[PDB]
Amino acid sequence: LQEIRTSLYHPSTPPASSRSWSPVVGQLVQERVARPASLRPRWHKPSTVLKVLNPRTVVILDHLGNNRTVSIDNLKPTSHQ
DNA sequence: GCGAAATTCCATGACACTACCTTCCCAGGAAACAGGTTTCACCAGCCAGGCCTTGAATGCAATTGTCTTACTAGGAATATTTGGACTTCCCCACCTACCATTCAGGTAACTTGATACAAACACAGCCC
Repeated sequence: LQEIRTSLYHPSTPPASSRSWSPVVGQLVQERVARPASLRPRWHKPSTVLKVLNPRTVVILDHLGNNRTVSIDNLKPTSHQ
């Protein structure tokens, strides 16, 4: 049974598309506003990546003084650095 | 030909009707409250003696309950006559919804002010 468990199907990683982007420690990033009210900013003010944990999970330093460990499906690259 | 600069490219994401709802956090303070201690004074519990009120027994008087009759008025049916509630249609003024502006009130604070309560000695009213 221990050799049954180690022969299981592993999923496939999709090919990385052309307009991907990678976080850089020091790059300016903007989180998404949590529950965006009507006629309000979708995004907060810029923030600087403290630490990168994997290429999908990044610790940013929010305007509140917050070490809010967000995903990279949250963030956007800060335009025109 | 390299580099700098001017330009075209293309992958992508967000717009689609939106707020509540739940549970935990935070928070400051405060709300008293629930908890508890402390002490003094008072109100409640105790018991009995005297008297007054209630209960009962009663006799009787008129009050009340029943019976009977002549009758008055109530009700119903009528025609009609009359008095109106609501449906109808339309327009205007009034209430509202809104923002900006400002004023007033509530909280809050520091002070002030004034009255009520607590105490003491005496007075008056009513009762035994």
